[PDB]
Amino acid sequence: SLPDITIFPNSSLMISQGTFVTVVCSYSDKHDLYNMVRLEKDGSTFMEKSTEPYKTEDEFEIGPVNETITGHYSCIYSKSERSKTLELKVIKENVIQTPAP
Repeated sequence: SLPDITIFPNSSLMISQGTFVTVVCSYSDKHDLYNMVRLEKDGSTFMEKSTEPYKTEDEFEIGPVNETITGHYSCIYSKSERSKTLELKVIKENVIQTPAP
């Protein structure tokens, strides 16, 4: 294998303007009991859908992203339980070349 690196805290992500973000909600022990899943953003429902019948993960994709996507997110499963919260900040930064002296 290869070595790995993990950094803490890792609940606040920087996201490039224009990219597509993938959110993977998961409820591996109890998925069978819930028929709806929603992505909550800043206290409101951002997206919602029926739970997947064939696996315990549910994906939401958002893009091309802009500054309206900046915010706090959590997955909520319902028939009601929430995940931890993650923060996203969408930024537009250019590739910058520093000249040699």
